[PDB]
Amino acid sequence: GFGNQGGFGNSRGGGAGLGNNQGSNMGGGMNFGAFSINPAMMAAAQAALQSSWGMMGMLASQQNQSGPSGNNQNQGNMQ
Amino acid sequence: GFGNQGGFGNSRGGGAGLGNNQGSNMGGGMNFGAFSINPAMMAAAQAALQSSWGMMGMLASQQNQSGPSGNNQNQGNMQ
Amino acid sequence: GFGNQGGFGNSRGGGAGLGNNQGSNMGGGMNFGAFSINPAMMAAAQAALQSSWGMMGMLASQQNQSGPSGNNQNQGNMQ
Amino acid sequence: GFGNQGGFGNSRGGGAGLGNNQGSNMGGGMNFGAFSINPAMMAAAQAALQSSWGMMGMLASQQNQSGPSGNNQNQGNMQ
Repeated sequence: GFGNQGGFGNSRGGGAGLGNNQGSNMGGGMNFGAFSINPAMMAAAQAALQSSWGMMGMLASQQNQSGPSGNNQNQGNMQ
Repeated sequence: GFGNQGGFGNSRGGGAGLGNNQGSNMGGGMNFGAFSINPAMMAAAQAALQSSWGMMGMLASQQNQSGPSGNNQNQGNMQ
Repeated sequence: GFGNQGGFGNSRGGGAGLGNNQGSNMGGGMNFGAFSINPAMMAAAQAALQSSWGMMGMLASQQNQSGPSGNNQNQGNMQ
Repeated sequence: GFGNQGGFGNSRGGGAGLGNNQGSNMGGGMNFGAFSINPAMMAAAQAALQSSWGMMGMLASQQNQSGPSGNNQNQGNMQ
């Protein structure tokens, strides 16, 4: 058949199984100064910046796309 | 058949199984100064910047794309 | 068949199995000064900057792409 | 068949199996001074900067690409 026949046996830990997320904290965070230009930051990445990715089985035909994001201008602006 | 026939046997640890994430912390964080230009940061990476990637089985035909992001300008701007 | 027939036998450790992530910490973090230009940082990398990548089985046909990101300018800007 | 028939036998260690990541710490971090230009840092690397890469089986046809990132200028900018 198609899909999954494998169980996940008994457990005792907090946050156990698939894709669980427990006590994330971003700190100072993210900070972009005036007139900074940053396109395509993690566009179509898989497990990036403090992240977790696990799989058991079949992964056929993955194309995740992010189109053009260049060509941006700040011209003659004041303060 | 197609997919997964392999179980995940009994466990005792916190945060066990597939892709779990426990106590991430970004610290100072991310900081971009005024007029800094940084395109395609981790565009289409796989497991980058403090990240975890595990797989058991078949991975056929993966093309994750991020299009053009160059050609950006800051011209004659003041303060 | 297609995919995975191999189980993950019983365990006792915290954070065991596939792609788990436990106690990451970014410290000072990331810091870009004024007028610094840095395109394609870890564009289409696989396991880069304190990262973990494990696989058991078949990996056929992987092309993860990140398009042009050059040609950026800061001209005559003040403060 | 296609994929994986090999199990991962019973274990006792914390953080055992595939691609697990435990107690990473970036320290001082990363620090770019004003008017520093650094394109293609770890563009399409495999296991770079304190990283771990393990595989058991078949790896056929891997082309991960990162396009042009040169030609950047800082001209006549003040402070």
